[PDB]
Amino acid sequence: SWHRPDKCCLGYQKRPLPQVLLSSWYPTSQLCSKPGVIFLTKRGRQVCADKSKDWVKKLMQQLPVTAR
Amino acid sequence: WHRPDKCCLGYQKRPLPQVLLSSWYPTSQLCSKPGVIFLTKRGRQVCADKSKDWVKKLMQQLPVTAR
Repeated sequence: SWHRPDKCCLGYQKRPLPQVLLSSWYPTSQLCSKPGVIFLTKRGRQVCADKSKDWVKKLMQQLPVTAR
Repeated sequence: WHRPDKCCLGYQKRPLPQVLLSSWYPTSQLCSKPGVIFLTKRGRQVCADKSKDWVKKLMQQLPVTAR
């Protein structure tokens, strides 16, 4: 059927992620347990981040949002 | 690595036919809503409310997915 499961963020990257490691990002659904953005690292690695923090918002600016 | 988790953000309305299903898997316990996921013969993933009668019966019946 078509009622797919959705990637949510349950945890949050503690240590701020450096820009040079990241390739892009996409936000999570508004219905997720908590608000979350997902940063794409240049080896496909997806890391959850807490968007209510100064350093993550930085990356949300500087980084292009996931085409997928 | 704080990877995203597959959580069930909505529940399959009507019951699923068992012969269309190969196996089921529970979401992360830290997911907001406590739903299960089914594997079809096709390989599609379907969210289900484990608080229904037709979903638990399908859980007894079918094998638990291999994470």
